[PDB]
Amino acid sequence: LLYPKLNQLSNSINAAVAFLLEARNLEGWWQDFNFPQAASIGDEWVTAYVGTMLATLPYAHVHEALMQAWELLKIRDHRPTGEWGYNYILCGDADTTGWALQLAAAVGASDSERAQQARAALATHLQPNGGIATFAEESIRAYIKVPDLANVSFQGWCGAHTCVSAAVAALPEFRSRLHDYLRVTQTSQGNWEGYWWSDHEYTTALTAEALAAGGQAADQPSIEQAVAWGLKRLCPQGFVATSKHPNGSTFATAWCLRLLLLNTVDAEVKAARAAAIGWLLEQQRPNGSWVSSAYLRIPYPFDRNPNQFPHWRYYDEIEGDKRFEGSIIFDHNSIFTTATVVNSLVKAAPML
Ligand SMILES: CC(C)=CCC/C(C)=C/CC/C(C)=C/Cc1cc(C(=O)O)cc(O)c1O
Ligand SMILES: [Cl-]
Ligand SMILES: [Cl-]
Ligand SMILES: [Cl-]
Ligand code: NA
Ligand code: NA
Repeated sequence: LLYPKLNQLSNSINAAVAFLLEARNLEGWWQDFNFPQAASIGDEWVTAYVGTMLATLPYAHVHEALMQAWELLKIRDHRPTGEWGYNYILCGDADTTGWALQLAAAVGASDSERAQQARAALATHLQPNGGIATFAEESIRAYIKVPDLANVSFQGWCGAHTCVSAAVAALPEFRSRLHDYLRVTQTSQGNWEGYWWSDHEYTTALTAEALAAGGQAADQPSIEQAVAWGLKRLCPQGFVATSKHPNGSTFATAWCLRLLLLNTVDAEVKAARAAAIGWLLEQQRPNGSWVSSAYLRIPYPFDRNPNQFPHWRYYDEIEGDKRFEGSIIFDHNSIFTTATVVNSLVKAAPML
């Protein structure tokens, strides 16, 4: 054990926590992502996710920040369903609501009236195939005011999503109901593929974690195949290479590192985690952030199969007329990515 590397993990985590606490807005929200001149900037979703990521820290001042985040989420009580959404002006969605319920658990509020109401609302998003859909059709059509989408199918946006199903399965009340859907959606290579995310490491880590938390021996082969996939994804240099980041995605690497925590016996897995930690420590910026790489994609509303859509472009790189559909946006504040990385390092440190 190299005590310098453990001490650098302390210093790295601390610098990231400082960045994240200072990055909150006037009311105290974490904000990230932007749909310019339209849905604008995420707050409820980003705050629920960042708060959940930070729940792994033992620090009293971090717990205080999470208690404040929950108070802010409870003030967002304007939707008749009790759900949360991307930000104030969006309708409710199952993904935001699921992350908000994970944050509620971290602050002892799983049994609160609001949490009970929001969990009940999640049940409306369950699909006949046993997964969770992000949106109710009536709610998201009401929000969207784009003429050429008026009479189009929303069955893509309102279908079962593996990414959101995996996140909701982190909630004990839903884990058993979503089990079979998560099992049957695993690919032949051992990974899962998500709807709103480019990086399969996110959906794969969350799904394997939900199967692990259920404790069923029947699920351990699936978990092990996912870990084997993660080991393949991680380069010897310590990063997951992507088309966009061929020398390593900080977001994909952090999620892969979380996936690899699910096997604590295999020496190759242990060495891969050590490599990923070293690379992440080297990539940290002086302000304690990591480079933004949380790539959120917007399929057409009618598209059930975004992993079969070869036309993705980065919204911020498109010249001239552009639309959100078929484009990828990112966490311009680096809050989403940094929270992800810092969580992965806190969880992985003790397994060095
Ligand atoms: C927490 C979740 C589920 C994140 C996934 C991304 C997501 C769907 C954000 C919600 C905001 C939204 C509808 C962005 C797309 C859009 C907006 C408009 C508009 O605001 O006018 C128009 C579009 O055509 C469009 O695709
Ligand atoms: Cl209550
Ligand atoms: Cl790169
Ligand atoms: Cl797909
Ligand atoms: Na309440
Ligand atoms: Na509409």
